[PDB]
Amino acid sequence: MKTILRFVAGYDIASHKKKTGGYPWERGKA
Repeated sequence: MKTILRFVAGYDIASHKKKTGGYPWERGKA
C-alpha cells in the first residue's frame, strides 16, 4: 500500500531502542 510504511515502521522501534543522531531520514546535510 505504501513502501514508506516499511520506513516509519522502524522509527516506532528506534524510539524505544535508542536515539542518537538527529533525524530518521536526515542524518546530515545530504
